[PDB]
Amino acid sequence: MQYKLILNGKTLKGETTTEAVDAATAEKVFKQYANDNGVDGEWTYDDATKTFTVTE
Repeated sequence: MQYKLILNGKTLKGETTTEAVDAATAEKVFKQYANDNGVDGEWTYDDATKTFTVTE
């Protein structure tokens, strides 16, 4: 399934998507991606829209 991440970091902004077997797996992908790009923020996830957000 496609999952989406909305980025609202201090300097990293925009959107990315990933193909994952479940939301827990997508969460791990996105949190690793955010960490690796220096984003340390607050997270939401909406299971109806398959969308994660991270905000600094």
